[PDB]
Amino acid sequence: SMLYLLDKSDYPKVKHLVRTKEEKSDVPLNAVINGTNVGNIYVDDPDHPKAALVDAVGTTCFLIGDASSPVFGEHLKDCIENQLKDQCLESGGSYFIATLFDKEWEKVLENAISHREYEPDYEFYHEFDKDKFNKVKSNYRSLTNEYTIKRMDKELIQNDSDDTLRSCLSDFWDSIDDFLTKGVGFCVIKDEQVISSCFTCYVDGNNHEISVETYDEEEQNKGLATKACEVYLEYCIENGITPHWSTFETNVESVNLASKLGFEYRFKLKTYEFEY
Ligand SMILES: CC(=O)SCCNC(=O)CCNC(=O)[C@H](O)C(C)(C)COP(=O)(O)OP(=O)(O)OC[C@H]1O[C@@H](n2cnc3c(N)ncnc32)[C@H](O)[C@@H]1OP(=O)(O)O
Ligand SMILES: [Cl-]
Repeated sequence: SMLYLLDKSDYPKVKHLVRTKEEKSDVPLNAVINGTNVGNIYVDDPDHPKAALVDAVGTTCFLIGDASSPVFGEHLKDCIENQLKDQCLESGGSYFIATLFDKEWEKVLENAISHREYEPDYEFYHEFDKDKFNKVKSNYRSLTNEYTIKRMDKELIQNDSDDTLRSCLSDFWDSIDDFLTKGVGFCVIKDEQVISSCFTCYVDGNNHEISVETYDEEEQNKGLATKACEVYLEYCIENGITPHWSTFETNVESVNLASKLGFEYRFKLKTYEFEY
């Protein structure tokens, strides 16, 4: 009769739905299932899930498991338009995003979101090539004197005159302490303000998903995100972390930056997005 919100203590019951290589390598999906990062899980049957909506609220939901699930066919719309919607909007969000592994889920999701003026896209997935990065980074533009690099610590996050960073981190991490213990991040600073950041938004074991941004529109295209990422990726290499970059096909600034940093294209997944 409805999709059921799953308690975190039962998340292990959906692990068996993570089966293909693309599913297994998807850091946000696994980070939410592991309980490590912020998200919600909805299932057909809380005792023995056969299909799940895994909402990595900072980035996308995923539909996994059996696309023929009758309850998903009749009540996926109800879950989107009330339970997902209300928690998104109350938390300052505006959008629904879904990412699919399996063509069979497309018609199921399309019937559920049909009246929405949704935008189809694809999410690009990569593999980081450390040797390429180490070769090509010598060509990156050096920072001029007004710009410096700082590792994200509690002082930086709590004293950003804009709560920009704190707000972004809250999409992914239940606390700043959890981010600082389990993740890492670096910023470009100018006039004592955070201009760019590169940080871990999800963790699955030694796999870290990247979030990058240059917040000051007028400072883009100067090499700032590149340098925040370069320091981040060096940290990852030094500490045995595999970084992951996934981005919408239409976000060509991000697609091109990923290629510049030594991320190599591997596969793409269909996405759907609308504004509530
Ligand atoms: C993995 C993820 O985080 S996915 C989400 C990515 N982040 C966002 O979408 C947030 C909004 N966008 C941004 O903040 C910025 O556009 C960013 C972070 C993608 C890039 O920040 P910038 O500070 O402008 O990047 P930076 O100047 O260091 O690098 C430019 C590189 O990025 C790509 N790029 C940047 N702008 C463009 C553009 N108009 N067109 C094409 N490629 C571009 C190019 O590879 C360019 O290479 P170059 O240095 O050889 O010219
Ligand atoms: Cl597979």
